[PDB]
This record gives sequence, C-alpha cells and structure tokens, in this order.
Amino acid sequence: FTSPAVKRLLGWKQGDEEEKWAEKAVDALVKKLKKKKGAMEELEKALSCPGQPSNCVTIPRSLDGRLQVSHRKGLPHVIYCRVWRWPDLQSHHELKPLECCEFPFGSKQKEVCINPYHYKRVES
Amino acid sequence: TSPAVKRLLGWKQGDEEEKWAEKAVDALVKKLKKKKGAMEELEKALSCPGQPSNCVTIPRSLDGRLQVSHRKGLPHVIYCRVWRWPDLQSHHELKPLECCEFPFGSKQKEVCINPYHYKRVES
DNA sequence: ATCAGTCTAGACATA
DNA sequence: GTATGTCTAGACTGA
Ligand SMILES: [Zn+2]
Ligand SMILES: [Zn+2]
Repeated sequence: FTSPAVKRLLGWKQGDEEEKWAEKAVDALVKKLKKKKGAMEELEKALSCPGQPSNCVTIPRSLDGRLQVSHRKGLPHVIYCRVWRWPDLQSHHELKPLECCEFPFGSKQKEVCINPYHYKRVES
Repeated sequence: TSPAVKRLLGWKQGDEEEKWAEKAVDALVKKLKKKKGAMEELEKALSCPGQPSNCVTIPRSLDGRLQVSHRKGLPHVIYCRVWRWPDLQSHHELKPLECCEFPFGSKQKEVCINPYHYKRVES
C-alpha cells in the first residue's frame, strides 16, 4: 500500500535501463500471446491469483533456448520470472519447474512455458 | 593539398555518413579476405580506373539488400557511393557495363560490387 | 504496389 | 558443453 501523494510523485519517477528493458520484454511477449486464444487471460489469471493453479502459457522455443529482446539475449522463463517474481534471480540454475508444468524449459520441446508460477526458485 | 592542412584535417571529425561508410567497407573486406584475388582485384580497380578489371562479388540476398550496422541498402549502390558518386541517389541512377558478369539486376547467387563495373545514368 | 524501416533467430565470434 | 555478446538476412510491417 502506498499514499496517493506518494504514488502521484512516483508517477514521475524515472525508470532505469533494466525496468525500461523489462517493459520491452513484456511488450514482446504480449505480441506473441495475443495470437493465441486464452493465453493473455491465462497469464493474467496466474499473475493475479497466485494461490490458484493455472495452465501453461508457452512461446516457441528457439534452437539454443535463448530469447532476444532489444539486443539483449536471455532465457525466457528466467526473463519472465524476474519480471513477475524474483527481480534478483541469478540464472536458470536457480530455477526448477513444477510438476504441473507440461512445457518446462528443460524439456526442450517445440513450446516453452513462461508461466512464472510454473517454476520454483532454488539454490545450486 | 598542403601538409599543414592535411595535418589539421587529420583531426577532422567524420560525420554519421562517413563513419557508416567506414563500417560498410569493413563489412566488405571481411567478405573479400575469404576469396583469393578479390582484395587485390578491387584495389586494382580503384587504383587504375582506366585499366579493365574483373568482377568482385559478394553473395546476393533474397531481396537484394545489404545491411551494415542497422542500415539497409543495395550493395552496388553502397560501394559506388563510396568510391565514385557520393551523391548517388538510387539504383535507378545506375546501369551495369557489358564487361560485368554479375551485375545487380542479374539476380544471381553473386552480385558484383566493383564500382567500375557500373556507369552512372539519369532516371 | 515498391519502398523503407524494425526486430530477432540463427550464425558466428570472443570468451 | 558454457556462455555471452555481436551482426545481419530474413521475416514482417507499414507507406
Ligand atoms: Zn507450464
Ligand atoms: Zn562485375
């Protein structure tokens, strides 16, 4: 919770390189998800009701696994998990897929799931 | 041209266009080093314009364009601007010489970028 | 329609 | 076998 005066002031806050980039990455993901009925709704369900189980929300997997957004390359699940869960997330080594996930990064299928709540954070 | 002047000109700032053209030449050299005779041949053509030279080609893309540092153009146009007509407008101002066996229009695997394998025309 | 421009997966290179 | 970053043809998108 935030004070109205404060959230107004925060309205004018400058976002940094990282936050500006993350917006680009979300923009990129939405372009993909609009093309699939149920995806946008589903992802919004997952983000809004974390406690309640949700479906896989996938994008095409590249040959090397990486995704490029505005001249940065990363791994998709890592990217989106940083955005919506663990901003300080280090690498894919700090992530394990839940059993409920049908399309986890490691499975190297056509599709890769980017539902942040289909992943759990770990050590290594 | 004077030594003091060329010294002073040493410190001249190149503009976006010239800096880009340096990149485009760099890009072309990377390609030509890989082909024995190409670099020498291109140098022959540039240095002895009067004397006939061979085709110097690079791979042709599907759409014909070449990209160098986030700018797209047509290769013969690019390299003709560099070494001949800086004010060259488009491929419409260019016609290939008969001596050229890989001219832009021929839409082959290779496209010739020897600037002296082209002549400048109106539109 | 050409034409012109943006974005990135795949290739490739510097580690 | 990683990994990280760069470049650009091709795919795509608007005049
Ligand atoms: Zn999933
Ligand atoms: Zn030629």
